[PDB]
Amino acid sequence: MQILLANPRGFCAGVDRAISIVENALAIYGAPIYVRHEVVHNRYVVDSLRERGAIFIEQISEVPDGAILIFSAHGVSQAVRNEAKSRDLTVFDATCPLVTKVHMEVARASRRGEESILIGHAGHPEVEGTMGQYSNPEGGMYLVESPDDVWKLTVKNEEKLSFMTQTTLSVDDTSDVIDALRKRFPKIVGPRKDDICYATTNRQEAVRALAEQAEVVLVVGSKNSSNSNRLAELAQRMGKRAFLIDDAKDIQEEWVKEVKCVGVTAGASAPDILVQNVVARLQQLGGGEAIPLEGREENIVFEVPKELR
Amino acid sequence: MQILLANPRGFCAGVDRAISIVENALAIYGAPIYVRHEVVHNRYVVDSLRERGAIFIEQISEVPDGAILIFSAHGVSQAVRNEAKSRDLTVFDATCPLVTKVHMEVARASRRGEESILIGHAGHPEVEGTMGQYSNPEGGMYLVESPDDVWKLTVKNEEKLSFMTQTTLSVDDTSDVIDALRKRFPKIVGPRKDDICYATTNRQEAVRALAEQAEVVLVVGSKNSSNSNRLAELAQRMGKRAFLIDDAKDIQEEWVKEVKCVGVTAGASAPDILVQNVVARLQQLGGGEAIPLEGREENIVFEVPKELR
Ligand code: F3S
Ligand code: F3S
Repeated sequence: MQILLANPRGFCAGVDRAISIVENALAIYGAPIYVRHEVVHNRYVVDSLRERGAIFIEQISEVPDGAILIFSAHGVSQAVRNEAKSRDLTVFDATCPLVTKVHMEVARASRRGEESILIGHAGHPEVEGTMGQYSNPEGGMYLVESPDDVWKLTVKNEEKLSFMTQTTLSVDDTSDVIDALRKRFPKIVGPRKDDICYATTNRQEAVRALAEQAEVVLVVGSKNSSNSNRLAELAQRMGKRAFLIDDAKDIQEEWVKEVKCVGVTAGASAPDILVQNVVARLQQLGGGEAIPLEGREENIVFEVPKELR
Repeated sequence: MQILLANPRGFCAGVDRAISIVENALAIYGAPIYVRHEVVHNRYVVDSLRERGAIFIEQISEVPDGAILIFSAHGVSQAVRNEAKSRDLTVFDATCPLVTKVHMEVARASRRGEESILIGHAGHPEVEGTMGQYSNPEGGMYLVESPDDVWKLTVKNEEKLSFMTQTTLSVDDTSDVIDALRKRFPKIVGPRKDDICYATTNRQEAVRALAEQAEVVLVVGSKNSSNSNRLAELAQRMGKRAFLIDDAKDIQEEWVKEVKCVGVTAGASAPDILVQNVVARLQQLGGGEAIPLEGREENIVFEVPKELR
């Protein structure tokens, strides 16, 4: 059984920075260090940080004065940001720069009183944070998830409208939504394409190439990871059997029994160590040496704040 | 006399990467190493590298077969790139990712036979490289440097038009040019704002703050450094005497004689040691301890290609 590895895969620049922010805060100031929401959507990472003394909370009000607080890589609303600022707390923002970029544009539109449309999935923390950047009553901030939502959307002034997107969406599906947006609102303004980050675009591209060769595709990632779900979804839609798994232990023998080529990849929040064990498990199940596919090189890095190096 | 230091200033991610690419190539392959155009626009860096075995050329026909060639941070045209590919040469690309991003958009428009307009300064290597990404006779690639250029430009089909910009332009002036573009071509499409990179935006914002306090501003950077010139220009427009200098030796006493507050900054391609020597000279001229102004903390880093680690 041939084992193929997608490339690129795993850690993106934002996740690497976010994790290091928590680790370094712990190393430099010791436990406890409070984090609002899972720093990244990966069970393994969250469990490890918790075992090292990190305390994940849901509301800032749960954090004691004088403590250290970290915002997750997914970003937060202005209300959350302002609340933390007024509190007697030391705050370290692990929001990925690529999300902050979108935030700024939403705040800009809110400032001008012009309506904005966000393409994203309801309930996701990034969507919560991004829409949480808009607060001008005269304008408006709407969420659409599909062409259907666009078809049924109504706004105040279609002449002054702009759109933004979540960073981890399906490249293919988002294209459909944007097409509907421009057909419905010809004067809508946005970026040259969308706000899907380089990591999401690259990983979907890599899984596309993987799926072309593999019968089965294993995606290392947690259930609450948007980008990870998109990778498994892409493989499945290409006609291959795909499984989202947190670790090698989730692998069932029947999944790969008699399979000649199995592909493995990882969402932006899954550590390489997890992939290594997946490979090891597949090997004790008949797999040979893992073969890395050729892929787009990524060279972006986001440094942790100077105070935490 | 008080000495203030702008923040941020100096090295950007693209310059640091480009220099490292040349240094690593020299270490790995030894001298000589050819580089198309000054790797970055800084005399100090270029002189040193040249002494280390790097040979800077403008045309590929200047490079011998079997040699190693590296494209500068500013980027190159598709014509130059293909001429390099056809020739017997080992090629490495130090083009800054933020320039490549613009290239890809120009290439897209070219393939579609749709016209594009570049906002930039004629003759600059980046402009030649970016415009050199367009090669479709049906469409068009036009360069505009000011609103006046816009007011006199005519295109084949303004219904299918887009724009791009040089990465090192004056933020203020570019705004004026874009305002003109949209007024003359209401259907023109572009990025949300422009293609001016984070480093240029940040250094201009930083010099703006510096100039509000300093009577005289010294900008460390070479004469051919586009972004460096923009920094001195901004200060001058604010009514402050500003000088673009390569090193401490260029400082004339009359410039700071009897001046109570002198500010110092540096273009994106100027090494920090140059700034340190400038401060040393100002202290000899009566200046006290250098005081860094508070500023936007930059965290972007671009890694060198794996083949040059
Ligand atoms: S927006 Fe940021 S943290 Fe990762 S998947 Fe994309 S880089
Ligand atoms: S485009 Fe690239 S090399 Fe420096 S000034 Fe801007 S980052």
